[PDB]
Amino acid sequence: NSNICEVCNKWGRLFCCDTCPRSFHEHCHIPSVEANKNPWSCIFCRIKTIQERCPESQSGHQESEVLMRQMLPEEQLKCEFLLLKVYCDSKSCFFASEPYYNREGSQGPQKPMWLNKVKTSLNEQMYTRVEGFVQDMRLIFHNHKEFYREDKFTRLGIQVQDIFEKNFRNIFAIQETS
Ligand SMILES: [Zn+2]
Ligand SMILES: [Zn+2]
Ligand SMILES: [Zn+2]
Repeated sequence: NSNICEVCNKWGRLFCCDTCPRSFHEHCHIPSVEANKNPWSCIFCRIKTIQERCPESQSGHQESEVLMRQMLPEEQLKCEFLLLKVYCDSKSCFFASEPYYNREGSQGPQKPMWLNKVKTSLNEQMYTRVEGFVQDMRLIFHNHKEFYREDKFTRLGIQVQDIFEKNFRNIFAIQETS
């Protein structure tokens, strides 16, 4: 197996996947690495299995249909993996913990949002449809863009949003378009 965490790229107390060579810190994996289970399969492996079981699940889909899906176990897992993919980028540090807003010429957002809050919300089964998860994720980046206005720091939101959106289109097999 790898000797660094797949998400944060640091060594430490790592748990190894039994079906691929990836490794994770306990709370870097989503969901948090399960207490027992031998063998253990990581979230990348569990997603691959879903695809292999139902090859047709990779045919193109309309976003509007994806968003209305209820959060049954497979959709819950897909949102966990998509959240994980965002944490995999080092620029996610900017969006992880609860923000605060005190900048001359800007007002803070009405509904602040951050990755660790989405993470908790997923863990607590608070989202009933895919749409709830995707709306909170997009709100993170939209709040950022709106607050930082013309500061070049706004680009960090564009950058991590692009990682989110590309992974959303891949995981949920959104029909390709120009
Ligand atoms: Zn880690
Ligand atoms: Zn694995
Ligand atoms: Zn099938």
